[PDB]
Amino acid sequence: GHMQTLIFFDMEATGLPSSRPEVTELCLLAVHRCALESPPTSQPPTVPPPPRVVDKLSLCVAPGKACSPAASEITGLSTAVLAAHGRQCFDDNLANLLLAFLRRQPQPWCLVAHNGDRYDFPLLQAELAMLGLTSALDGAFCVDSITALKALEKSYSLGSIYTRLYGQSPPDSHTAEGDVLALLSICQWRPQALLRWVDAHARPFGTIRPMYGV
Amino acid sequence: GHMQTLIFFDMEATGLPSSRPEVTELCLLAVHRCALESPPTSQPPTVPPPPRVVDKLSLCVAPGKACSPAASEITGLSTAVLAAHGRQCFDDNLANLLLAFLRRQPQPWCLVAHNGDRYDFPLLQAELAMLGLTSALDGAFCVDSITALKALEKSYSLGSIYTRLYGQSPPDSHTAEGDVLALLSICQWRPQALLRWVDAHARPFGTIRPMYGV
Ligand SMILES: O=C(O)c1ccc(CN(Cc2cccc(Cl)c2Cl)C(=O)c2cc(F)cc(F)c2)cn1
Ligand SMILES: O=C(O)c1ccc(CN(Cc2cccc(Cl)c2Cl)C(=O)c2cc(F)cc(F)c2)cn1
Ligand SMILES: [Mg+2]
Ligand SMILES: [Mg+2]
Repeated sequence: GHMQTLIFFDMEATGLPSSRPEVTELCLLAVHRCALESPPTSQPPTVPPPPRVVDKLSLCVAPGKACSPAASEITGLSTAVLAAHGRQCFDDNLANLLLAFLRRQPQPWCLVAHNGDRYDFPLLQAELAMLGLTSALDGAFCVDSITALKALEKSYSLGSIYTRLYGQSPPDSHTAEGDVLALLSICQWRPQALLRWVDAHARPFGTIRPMYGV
Repeated sequence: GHMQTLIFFDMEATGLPSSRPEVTELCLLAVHRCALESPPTSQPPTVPPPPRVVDKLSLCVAPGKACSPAASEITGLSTAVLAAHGRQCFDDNLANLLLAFLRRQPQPWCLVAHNGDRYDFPLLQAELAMLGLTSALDGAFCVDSITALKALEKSYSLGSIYTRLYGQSPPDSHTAEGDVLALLSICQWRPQALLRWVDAHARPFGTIRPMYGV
């Protein structure tokens, strides 16, 4: 069936996959398909505005180890600073919060993340597995927006794509939320085509293996 | 004791208090006291940037009745449009989501809302009461930012204050999240003074009577 909600998704972590990383930040931006299929008329901006009606969750997370120097430089986060801000680890309460947020969205749900198959999807699955919650998102679907945007269309970095589409760099905000918002803008460029591709290629989230095990 | 998290808070509703309104949108922006007491140095913008580390939740809610014409004009929401986007009502799952979000923040917690004593605080209490969750936020504190900003310092509308402080209008975004972000900016103008006032005047949320009953 047709996806009813696209949940644009990006996470920050302590390092790249080969480091056995942990989540430091996540952003979920849930957009109803109607915002892409049937956007309201206006009486012509370079970049489409976000829909008026969206659900957004952006959370920082205390990892169980230090971020690498390279990770801190690109994400703007460090374990020490997260601790100063009283952040809690990836725990049961966080999993419940994520599920409660997702349950506010009409199903089927599709997570959309840029290079999601390499980064966000396996890391989320690994974090859930460490809590013993291996099937918590079996009901979700997912797509990788790099796969989608390649098929619809070079560098396929988010910034490269955005610049090619809108003739300007995206906002200067090196955060999970900034990345989600820029991805949404890209997905609104040709929204009906994007949505058709997602509906045709959405994959069950349960097919995503965890990045790592115990 | 000193408040550890300030949660900037704004809601939209179907109408003004005298209409027996229901929530249509909410935004909670949780900021650790350290972001106000001990902001990092930089090597001088007109408006302070938001802290790198924040938690944000912005949700739309299906009310059980129509929004008034006046409400729709100022909020940009209507019950019909919320329904088209598949929004769910203010229910147990929403209350649990709010509590799970708040539980990620170090206590004591203080909600900060502009004219909160008139709008946001009694309406939140009314919504919780309708679910039979009358004590769910007894552990929280709250302050009304109009009271705070008057004491620290004319029109005390958010826009009027922002313009007086920063010499320019706030961003054009008539949303709960836009209002929270502008309130945060105002609170960052003299952050140590603001935080001292909040610590001295925070009130238990349980002292807030619901806007209305059954
Ligand atoms: O195009 C994208 O959206 C994108 C690009 C890269 C990353 C990887 N990064 C950032 C990062 C880049 C460079 C060097 C370091 Cl050291 C890092 Cl740490 C993570 O934060 C990241 C890592 C993961 F393994 C799982 C994950 F979800 C997130 C995430 N997304
Ligand atoms: O300064 C502020 O932040 C502010 C100012 C006004 C309102 C009231 N409004 C907006 C509104 C303004 C004008 C006319 C209509 Cl008809 C409306 Cl409907 C609500 O949305 C509102 C109503 C409530 F009763 C409880 C609440 F939480 C929210 C909220 N906040
Ligand atoms: Mg990413
Ligand atoms: Mg308000």
